[PDB]
Amino acid sequence: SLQRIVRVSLEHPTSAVCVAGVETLVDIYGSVPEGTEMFEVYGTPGVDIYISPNMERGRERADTRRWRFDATLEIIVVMNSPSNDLNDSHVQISYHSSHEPLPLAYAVLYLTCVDISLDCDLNCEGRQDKRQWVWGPSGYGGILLVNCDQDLEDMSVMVLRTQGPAALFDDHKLVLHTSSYDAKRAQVFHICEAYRHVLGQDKVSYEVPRLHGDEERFFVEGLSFPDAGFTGLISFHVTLLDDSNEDFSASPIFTDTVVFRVAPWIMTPSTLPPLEVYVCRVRNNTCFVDAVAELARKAGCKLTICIQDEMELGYVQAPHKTLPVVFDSRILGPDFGYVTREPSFGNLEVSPPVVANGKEYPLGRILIGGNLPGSSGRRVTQVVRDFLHAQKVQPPVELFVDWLAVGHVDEFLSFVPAPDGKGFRMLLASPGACFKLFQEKQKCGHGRALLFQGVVDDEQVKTISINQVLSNKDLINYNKFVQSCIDWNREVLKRELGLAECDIIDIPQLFKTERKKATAFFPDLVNMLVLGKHLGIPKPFGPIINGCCCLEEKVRSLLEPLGLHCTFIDDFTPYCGTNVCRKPFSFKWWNMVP
Amino acid sequence: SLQRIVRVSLEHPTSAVCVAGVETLVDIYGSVPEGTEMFEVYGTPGVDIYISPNMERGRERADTRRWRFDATLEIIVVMNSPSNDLNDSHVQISYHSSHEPLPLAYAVLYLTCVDISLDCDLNCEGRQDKRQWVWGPSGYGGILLVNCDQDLEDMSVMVLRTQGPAALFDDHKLVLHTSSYDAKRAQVFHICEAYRHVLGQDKVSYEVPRLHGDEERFFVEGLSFPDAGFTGLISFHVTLLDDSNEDFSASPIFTDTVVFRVAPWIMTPSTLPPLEVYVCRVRNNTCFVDAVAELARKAGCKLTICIQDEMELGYVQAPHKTLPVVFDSRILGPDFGYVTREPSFGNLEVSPPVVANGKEYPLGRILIGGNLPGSSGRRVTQVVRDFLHAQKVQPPVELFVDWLAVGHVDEFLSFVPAPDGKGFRMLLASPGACFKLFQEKQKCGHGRALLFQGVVDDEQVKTISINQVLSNKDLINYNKFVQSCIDWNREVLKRELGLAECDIIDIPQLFKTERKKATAFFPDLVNMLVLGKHLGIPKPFGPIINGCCCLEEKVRSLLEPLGLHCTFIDDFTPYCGTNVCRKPFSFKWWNMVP
Repeated sequence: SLQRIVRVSLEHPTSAVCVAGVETLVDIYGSVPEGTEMFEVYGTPGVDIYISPNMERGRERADTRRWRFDATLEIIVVMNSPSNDLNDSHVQISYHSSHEPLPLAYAVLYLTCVDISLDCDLNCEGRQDKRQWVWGPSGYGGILLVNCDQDLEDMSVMVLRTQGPAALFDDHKLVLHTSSYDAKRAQVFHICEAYRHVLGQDKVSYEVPRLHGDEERFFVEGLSFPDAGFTGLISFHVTLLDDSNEDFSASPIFTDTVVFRVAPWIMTPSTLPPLEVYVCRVRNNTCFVDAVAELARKAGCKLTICIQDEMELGYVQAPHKTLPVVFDSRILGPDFGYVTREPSFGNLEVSPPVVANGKEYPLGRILIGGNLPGSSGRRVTQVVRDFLHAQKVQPPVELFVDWLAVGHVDEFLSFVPAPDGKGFRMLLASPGACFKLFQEKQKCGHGRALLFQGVVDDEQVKTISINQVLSNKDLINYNKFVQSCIDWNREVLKRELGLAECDIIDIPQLFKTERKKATAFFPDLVNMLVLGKHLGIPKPFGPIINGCCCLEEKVRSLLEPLGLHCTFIDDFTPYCGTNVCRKPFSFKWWNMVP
Repeated sequence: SLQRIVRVSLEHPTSAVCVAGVETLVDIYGSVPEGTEMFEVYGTPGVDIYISPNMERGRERADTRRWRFDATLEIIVVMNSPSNDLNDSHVQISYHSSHEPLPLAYAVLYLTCVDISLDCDLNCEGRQDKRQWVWGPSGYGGILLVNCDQDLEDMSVMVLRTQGPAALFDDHKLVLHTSSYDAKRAQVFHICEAYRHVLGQDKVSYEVPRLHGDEERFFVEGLSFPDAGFTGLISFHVTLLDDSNEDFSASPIFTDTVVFRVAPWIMTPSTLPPLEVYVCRVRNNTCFVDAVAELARKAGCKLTICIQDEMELGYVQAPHKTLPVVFDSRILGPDFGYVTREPSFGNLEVSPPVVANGKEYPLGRILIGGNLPGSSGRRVTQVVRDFLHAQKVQPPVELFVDWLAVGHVDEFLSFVPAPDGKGFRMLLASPGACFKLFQEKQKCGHGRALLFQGVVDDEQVKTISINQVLSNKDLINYNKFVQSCIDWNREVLKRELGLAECDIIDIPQLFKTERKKATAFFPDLVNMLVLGKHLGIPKPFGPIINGCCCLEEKVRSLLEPLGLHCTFIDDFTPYCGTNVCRKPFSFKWWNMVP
């Protein structure tokens, strides 16, 4: 870089304000004396004086010798140290002729150095520039955590450094201002019950008292997540204004900016480590809550309370803290946030970190269960997907779920830790894996094995044999249909998540029809609970061969090789929902480069 | 890239639809015969059959020999040519054992190839990819021209290519769909009084009749420019849906997309060639309209009509046509468009093509006359700047105009053609250039020269001499103030427009005070009309030395060297506005890479 032109007169002295480190360039207002041929420049000790050709970029110290007068030359004055008193430094230019021993004329410029800096804390990824927000491993910006759609220890502090003569500000004003747009989505408090609401919704500008010496503290709070019309960027400026020309108008001296970005909302994948599990109270299903308790104690801690698929759990994060957030449509509350968008799929849908089509998704991708084109009803896209695309960090992919009676993505999809490959496996429900399994068992002579023999060990509940299933032509054809439905999604996922067949495990799962749409013929295996290396799998109640549920043995043969532990939980045995909280990524969202 | 999984059965044949060029991959539903060791694949002539390892990327033709059975292998079937009739082609897989001479079992898949393509016209900059919108010299997208905030020859045509058996579409449906968001800002007509409004504001989906044979034409019209909440992108999709499983649900086969971008609004710089000039009728100022007519005939054509600064003139452009557009707050109309944003500076403000801070601005930058921080009033930023930033193509810079009574950017700023350097010069009003000039004339003995001697040659209107001006201390100090005001803007422009001093010309201009704010002491020279190499300059009525307005002679000495022709027009002599239309850039906006 920033430069500034201050113009001096031969007739009388000039008075000016230097901002610490900014280059003031000094020109003359009007003409230079008669017969001028040379000039000298001189300054008090703290004033750095340079010359430069106005074409070339370099600078040279000027106070040491006498220069041939060239209009093309530039005088540049900088002051790095604030002034103690007004006009305690000065610059003198003298013009000279070879004939006349003495200066033709003097031009004197008294200066007052003030240091003004508006600042936050960004990051040291590529420390050192402009006031904008740089994504990436070599970028920088301020972060704002949004709490809601003491009061805030999760607040973002803003500091104004003002060093210089006190009296300077009898005459000069410090404005803190923002945009109307930026004001609607953020608010600032000045420290200065004690914290005073200076910049806010109607409030756009604010004269700074300078009630607290050298530095003036502020606390910023972001009120809105990035929406369809909001990029998540908030700028604040400070401006030094000159209001000494009582007859003239007020004029700007200097401006500084700080740019904040609102932290996006990030979904947690069922491959992240678990922290706490939300289970909704069941007077009826004691044993199931016991089993989930045992699982949690197998992995971590588990809280229970009087739905789960009604809301989603994610997090926001800044360098200082990460904050759990809940997306909805009343709360836990302590150490929690809330996001609500009002205009109902709501279910759990996010992938692990992946690489696809050259692009890289370090935080994974959000899987939105779509609604088939040309359909009267809308299922998930209730243009909150607005909000999810606006997050920018987990680009979503649409999936095909219209064929299910319920229509949840987790009904046929699961992501599980893997010790090799890409570190995870994708589990897909597969009627056809079950078909193959039943045929293999049939050819071994176990065609008479009875599904639902554990369920109907004591309460007769319509058992079926492998043979009866395999020869029910209608059931087989319907399951071929839903297998093809799942195939479509499989190929979509394989594309958008750059997955290979070797990364995918087909889980034997049958289906039947409720109102011409898919439901689970036997408990949906893939509707897992994934807590690190421990799995809460709906016990299938499949055919008992040699006193074992061959379905369970299959799932084990598939998953135990990967170090997983399969605990088959009795979800369907007795005639609310399930959800969990997870620790964030090791990866930091601001290091992504969309 | 796209792939698709079609599953076949040993029990009975399978029927499927191939989209032309898409890879169908063929697997078996359930298990493979007993003792299977080998397999062969075969197809009718138009069916290309390949094998691939599911790990590796290559493909190999498969119909020529007998393969060792490996579950890891992939069968891939493609059909590049549409089918004449249903199921007129097929694929047969046979499984084999070394012991048994004959195929253990067959799996047969009858196919119907249909070619479905949704298409527009993008560009041949880097022809050849994905359906998205690529900026740059090696990019592509569809363009939509917005006419308003026969019916349209400036319409964007959309084509659906459907080749294949007619009967196929008794059973299968073609949906044309868009987003609700995209629907609000665009509408489509199907040809198909004759053109039928199929996709529109409430309309999101549309079954395609196929009333017109192989290809179905559509005409798209963009209704909204890119705003704060609109990026200018509009996507349309076609989807082939299978609705033959009357008992099951409908399922997707294939989807295609075409992406349009709304063309931004581009301001025309006063260095572009002129086309037509808008002059508002003046019963009083005959001679001035005569003079502007003479200027236009010096350069081009000029129309006159019964303000100019009330609106702005720009253009939108697509590969087929460019359309003049007028931004407002009734019209010319034929070959014209209109943009209006409702919630008043309105004046003329745009720079020429420039390079700054590494970034490149091929179409120039928009100069927004800002309002000083913390001021009750808003002058230009009435959050239509929303709209101007949203255009994305001419990033705007804020300037300081609060010191003027009127406050127009053109009051002190002008861009003029230059034959060298950067091809243009920036002209700035400069009290100080005038100061220097008056001093030089004073030292030559012409201190008695009378300003306003032409104006007051016959009507005595308070003439001033050079000497009287120079010694009016108050006037000089005020003009030093406004010179510093202009200095600030000069440095801003020099930064944001990467300009050098050698690119700037200071034009001698004095000022006086109207209600503590700047107005022209003598007619504002820099408030030019720039028509190619011809200039309509307010005649200054400056001091007559040797029967010449020394101000005019100065302006000539500055501008004539650059090939310019200065015609001093009598704007202020007798006791509405001015505007012009310009030919677009040679540069094309879609070749910029913001």
